[PDB]
Amino acid sequence: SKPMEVYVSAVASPTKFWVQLIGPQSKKLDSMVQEMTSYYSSAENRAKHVLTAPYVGQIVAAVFKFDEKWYRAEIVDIMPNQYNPKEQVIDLYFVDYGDSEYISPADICELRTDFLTLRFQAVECFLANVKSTIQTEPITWPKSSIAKFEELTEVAHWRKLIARVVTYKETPLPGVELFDPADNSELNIADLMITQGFALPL
Repeated sequence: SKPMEVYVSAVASPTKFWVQLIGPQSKKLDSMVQEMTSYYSSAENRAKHVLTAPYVGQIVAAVFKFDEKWYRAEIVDIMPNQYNPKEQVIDLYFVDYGDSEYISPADICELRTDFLTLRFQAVECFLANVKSTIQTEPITWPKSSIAKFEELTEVAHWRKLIARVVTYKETPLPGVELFDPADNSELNIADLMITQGFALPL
């Protein structure tokens, strides 16, 4: 299996997380985020792309106020605002990173068409050859297993990892093996989790 340099950009669980491919793609992403952030920081530019008639599935531009950057995002739900009956709350999937956020429609614009050019950068994966420690079910990962995995991947802190795709599950979802080339271990991330009791094999 060919080693692939990736970042883990977002995590739900060891069996649901997102990677970005390192290379020409990651540099293009960085450039797009800057251009979209410059462009939509202008009230006059936003005025050209007023969000009207939003629908589930629409690809939009949205600012994440806490980092003040503008992102490509997919509307996955349109929900009531419990405090404010004037606005909805929009559930947005951030297509280049993999996190989802609840976002006010005030922070959303229609996406300028040319910003659609770049392939959506976040690739959803599961960690191959592991399962939850908890065998009573419906089961999910213990929060401590999720935190271990976030720590091992150093999610969203630009830690390069070496990925190999080794299986698939129901297009197919890729199951990957992850290795940290900067740690001092020959074990991959699945093995570290199993040997330390945060996951079980099979």
